[PDB]
Amino acid sequence: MIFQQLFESSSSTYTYLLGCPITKTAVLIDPVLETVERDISILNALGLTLRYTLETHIHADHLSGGYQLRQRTGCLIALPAIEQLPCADIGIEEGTPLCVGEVQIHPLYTPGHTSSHHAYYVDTGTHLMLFSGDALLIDACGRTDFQAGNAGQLYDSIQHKLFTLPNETLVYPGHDYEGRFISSIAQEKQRNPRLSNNKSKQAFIELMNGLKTPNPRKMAFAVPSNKQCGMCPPN
Amino acid sequence: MIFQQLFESSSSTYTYLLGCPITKTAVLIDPVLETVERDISILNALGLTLRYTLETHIHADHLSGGYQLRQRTGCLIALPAIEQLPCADIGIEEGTPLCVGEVQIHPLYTPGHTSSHHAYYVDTGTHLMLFSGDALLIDACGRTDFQAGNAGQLYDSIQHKLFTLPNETLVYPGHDYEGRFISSIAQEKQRNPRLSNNKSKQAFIELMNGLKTPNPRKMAFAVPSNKQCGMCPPN
Ligand SMILES: [Fe+3]
Ligand SMILES: [Fe+3]
Repeated sequence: MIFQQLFESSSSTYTYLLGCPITKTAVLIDPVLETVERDISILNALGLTLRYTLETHIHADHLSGGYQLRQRTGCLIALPAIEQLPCADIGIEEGTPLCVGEVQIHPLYTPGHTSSHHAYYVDTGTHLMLFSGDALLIDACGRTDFQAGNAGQLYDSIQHKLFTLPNETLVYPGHDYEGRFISSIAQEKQRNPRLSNNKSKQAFIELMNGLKTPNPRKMAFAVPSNKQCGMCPPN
Repeated sequence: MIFQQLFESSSSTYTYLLGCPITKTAVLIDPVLETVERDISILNALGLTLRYTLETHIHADHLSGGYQLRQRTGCLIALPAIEQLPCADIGIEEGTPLCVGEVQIHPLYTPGHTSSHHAYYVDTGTHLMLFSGDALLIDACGRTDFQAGNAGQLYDSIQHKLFTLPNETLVYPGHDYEGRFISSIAQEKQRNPRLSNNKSKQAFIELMNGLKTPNPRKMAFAVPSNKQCGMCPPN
C-alpha cells in the first residue's frame, strides 16, 4: 500500500496519504486547506487519483482541504455520519469500512475531544496503523476544554478503543508540536504522561482540567467552515 | 508477517520476533539470555519453529541467547561474517538476504558503535522496518567510547546507510532507556538532538566525546561470551 505522512507547519497537522497500487486510487486523511496544492502535486507525481478525503473530526485549528480537493479532483468527502452534514458525501461509522481499492479503512468511534471524533485503522498484513486523530497524541492527547470536550469520555475512548489494540499497533497522530511522527500503542501505555502507570479516570480528569492553553486562533471560523466541509465564510 | 517487539528490562534490549505465517518459521533478532524461556514460550504459543537467531553486533551489555536457543530448538545462529566467529552457523553480509520463509531480511553494514555492527531492514509491502541495533537509537545513538568506538565512522554509517532510507521507514532500535519503542527516519532527521539540523560531523564527534556514561556492568564477560555466541564462561 502506498503511504505518505505529510505535515502542515502552521497548524502542526499531519495529513495521511494512502494509495492502492492496483487501482491507482487514494484517500487523504485530514487534508489541510493551506496544503491543497502540495497534496495534488504529490498525487500527480505518484499517478494516483484522489477518490476520498476523510476527516477524523470537525477541526477547530485549521480549515479542511476537502471542499477545495473535491472541486479540483471530484473526490468524495467522507466524515462522521453522526454530524449529519449535507455537504459530505459519505457518512463514516464504526463497523462499516471505507474501501479505497484493496485498502480497507476501519473507523473507531473515539469521542471526547469532540463529540463525533473518529479514529481509523488499517491492517497492512504486518502492522495495524492507527490514525488516532486528536484522541491519542504522542505523549499527550487532544485537549478537552472545548465546548463539547469531555475528559472522562476521552479517557473511555482511549482505554476502550485504542489501548485494547495490540502492542505493536502504529500510532499516527493528528498533530505534533515537537517533531515526533509516530508512536506505538505499547509506547503510549508505557510512558504517555497523561495515561501511564494505570492513571485512573479521576486523576486524568484533574490533570486535563489543570491545563491552561490559549484557544486556537482560528477556532471562530474553522469549526463552522468545517461543518461546511471547508467552505470559507463570506466574512 | 508475524511481528513482535520484546523488551528485557535488565539491559533494556529489544528482541524482535519475525515469523512467516505460511512456513511457520521464525527468526529472533538480538535474543537475550535472561529471556530465553519467554522467547521459547512465545514461539510455541504462536506455533512457530525457530529457524535463525540474528545478532546486530557483539553485545557488550548482555549475553546473547543464541547459544542456548540453538541447544533447545536446533536453530542456526547468524551474525556478521566479518567477526569470523567459529560458533556461528551463518555469516551475515550486506547484499545477501537472510531468508525466513517468504520474509527477506536485508543486512546493512553500519559500523561505529563496533566495527562489525550490522542493521537489518524488512519490507512489509507498506513499510520498510529498520532494525537499527545500536547504530541509530531513538533521540540518541550508540555509545562510541568502547575500543572500536568510532564517532566519525558511526556518523557516516547513519548518514549514508540509514538517513537515505525513505521518510516513513520505521526505526526499531536495539535499546531504549526511556520507554520508547519506535521512531521513523523522518522523525530522527527532524529532532534527534545528536543528528538533527544537519549537525556537522565535527560537531557530532565533539558531542560524542563529551558524553560520559558508565560502562555496562557485564562488559568484561559479555563480549568474550558473545564471541562464543552467548556461551557462558566457566568461571
Ligand atoms: Fe482537533
Ligand atoms: Fe551495543
